[PDB]
Amino acid sequence: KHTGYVGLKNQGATCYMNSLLQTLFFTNQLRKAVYMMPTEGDDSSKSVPLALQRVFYELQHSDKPVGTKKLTKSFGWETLDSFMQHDVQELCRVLLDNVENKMKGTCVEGTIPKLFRGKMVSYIQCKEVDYRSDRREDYYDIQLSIKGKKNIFESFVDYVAVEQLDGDNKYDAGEHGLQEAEKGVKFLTLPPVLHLQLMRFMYDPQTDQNIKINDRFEFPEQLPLDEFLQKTDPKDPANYILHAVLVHSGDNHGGHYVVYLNPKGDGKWCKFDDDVVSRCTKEEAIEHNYGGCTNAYMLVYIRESKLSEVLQAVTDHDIPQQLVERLQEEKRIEAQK
Amino acid sequence: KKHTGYVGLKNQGATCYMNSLLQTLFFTNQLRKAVYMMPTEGDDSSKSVPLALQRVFYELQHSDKPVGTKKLTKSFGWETLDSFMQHDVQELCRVLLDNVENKMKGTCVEGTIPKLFRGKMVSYIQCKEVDYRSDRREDYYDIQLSIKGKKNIFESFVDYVAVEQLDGDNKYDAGEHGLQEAEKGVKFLTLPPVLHLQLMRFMYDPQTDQNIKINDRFEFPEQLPLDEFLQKTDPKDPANYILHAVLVHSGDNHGGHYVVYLNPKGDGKWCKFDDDVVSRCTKEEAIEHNYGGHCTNAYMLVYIRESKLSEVLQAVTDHDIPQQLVERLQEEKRIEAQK
Ligand SMILES: C[C@H](CC(=O)N1CCC(O)(Cn2cnc3cc(NC(=O)CCN4CCN(C)CC4)ccc3c2=O)CC1)c1ccccc1
Ligand SMILES: C[C@H](CC(=O)N1CCC(O)(Cn2cnc3cc(NC(=O)CCN4CCN(C)CC4)ccc3c2=O)CC1)c1ccccc1
Repeated sequence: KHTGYVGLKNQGATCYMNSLLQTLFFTNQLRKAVYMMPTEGDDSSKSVPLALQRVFYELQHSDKPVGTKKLTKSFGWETLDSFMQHDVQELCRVLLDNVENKMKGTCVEGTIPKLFRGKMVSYIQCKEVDYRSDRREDYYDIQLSIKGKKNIFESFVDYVAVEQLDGDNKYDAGEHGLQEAEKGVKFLTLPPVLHLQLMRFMYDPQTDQNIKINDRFEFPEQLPLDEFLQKTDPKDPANYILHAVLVHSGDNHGGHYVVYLNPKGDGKWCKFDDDVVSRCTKEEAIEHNYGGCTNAYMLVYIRESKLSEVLQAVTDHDIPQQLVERLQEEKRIEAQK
Repeated sequence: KKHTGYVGLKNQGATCYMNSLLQTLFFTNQLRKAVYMMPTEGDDSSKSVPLALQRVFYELQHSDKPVGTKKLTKSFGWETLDSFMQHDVQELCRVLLDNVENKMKGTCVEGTIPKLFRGKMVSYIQCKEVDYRSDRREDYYDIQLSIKGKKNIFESFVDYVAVEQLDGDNKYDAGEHGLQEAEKGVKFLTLPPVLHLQLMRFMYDPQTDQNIKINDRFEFPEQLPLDEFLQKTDPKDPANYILHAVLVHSGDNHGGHYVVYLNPKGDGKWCKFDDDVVSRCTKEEAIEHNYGGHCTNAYMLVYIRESKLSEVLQAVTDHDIPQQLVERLQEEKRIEAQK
């Protein structure tokens, strides 16, 4: 806590979890809303919302590394096997789903969509007849292809690349029969907080197993994404500011998991390595995780026009006395056990 | 809401200081955001002071034309000039704040108003020749500073905490000890993040048997260190305050001119709120030119604790208004627009 920030204990093999928790904790608007959830009546053990309020409260006050056994118990991932079976965004979704449901009907309903939800359109366009099918879709995160890609830009170019449906893969166009077509997707909106996973763990059919790609993949501290919007908005361009870099060293779940953050969004970075939080250079947080077996697998961008809102001050004023009293009693009981 | 980013309040009658206070409260962003959170879905559209204040704040934050207040004054019953001539500005503030504090009880944002505005003081009487003392802890949400014969805020605070001697024909009744020489005073224990200071310019004049406005020069600073006046300081959070708003009046009665000066972001970029007209102005016009000495002078100052500034003035946006609340207000503007 010589950085103002405290770490998370190393308790069992939980791989990416501690990295994701810091990331969410420093999404201040989220953190603040999580403190507003009415959990007074929740079972102290089965409730994921309460368990997240606890960890957040501990991260905001403890000068010692913060435990997470009650959190992993709440959603039932208590074994290394659980983490080996899910991608990081799947854990993220477990966490945000629980919290978003708990806020329905309250002061703070919709917080999760407001922060993380974006809109895109998937389409199929017939080339030789007049048939088009568009499908609007919501997304809370984006999976980016990196194999053969040098940087985030090429990755977005590829994401919106037009796929050709012909030969043996013609499109069933209904009344029109088998038809040559073009398929793709377009971004309609980007959310204030942009979760990008990098698809480094890829299936190798030879071994019938997944294999981490350690290839070099570059991402910027500043990400302009206007050129990937269907329509852009002057007075609110889609310029993004790197907030977190989730990093893995090695080739398997036995590897080393850390996250880098500039929590205030000011380019002053720290490395969160379970219980050890320490200042680092910008280069170590960014370019040194480009790869080429230490590298990033998930990046969090905040939209520049949103930075001051997503990262608003969250203080002890923001914790209902009721919550604080329950968390404090619970700690006293642990200290007694 | 074109030149400045901020919109005005209509001049709808003689509401005197009310528009000035509404702007002051509206730019207490932490309060605004909590006001939006209040559960007023079931409130009477016209008798609820809380709903009425969500309405004005919502209009102040979205409307491009100056904002009306008739539903608001009707909701707490101050519909004539007489209602304003009977109350000091802080009494109006307490009516608005108490209503919203009670409406927040039992909710996510219970305690917002004390958190923001409430400080702690201790008043005492101390016998000099016998071992007897009476202490009285009190909450306070605002402070009335004496200005008559005072040059600036600092001398007013010195006077506020001065020791009064009870002697001669004014000995304290010490009960079992009989009449006793004593001194009584007040000490600050804590100062709130948002400090409301009234200046006592409207003083009773013995002769005319009447209140008369005092236009004496009285200086107040952009940066206000108050640590001296605390019983116990805290090195990790000094009691340094930043000037946020200056409520001003010219003339000698309630038919005068009421204006408020703000730097809403706390960055020293000031605007003048003259009912419907909001305009950029110099720091000098907002501060030293309201010192007094025809012209407007200050009767109320709002300071914000420097350590608390980024919290009190946190961003509040349209996504801090519940969708249920927006549709109720929008459905209302549409009925108004239909006349
Ligand atoms: C060894 C550790 C394991 C680990 O700790 N993690 C956490 C990080 C981890 O989750 C990151 N990651 C990686 N590769 C992915 C591949 C996809 N693919 C798709 O989604 C398919 C897309 N298709 C949609 C359907 N369409 C019909 C066709 C297109 C998705 C997500 C990921 C993903 O989240 C991997 C596992 C390791 C590996 C590697 C790096 C860092 C640590
Ligand atoms: C003509 C207009 C009128 C007006 O529009 N206002 C609003 C602003 C207004 O309210 C500001 N204001 C607030 N509060 C006051 C409180 C006191 N004293 C106390 O209440 C403490 C009594 N204690 C003394 C010590 N004792 C041990 C215990 C009892 C005196 C004067 C003022 C005062 O002037 C005045 C009225 C006008 C006048 C003047 C200026 C600006 C406009």
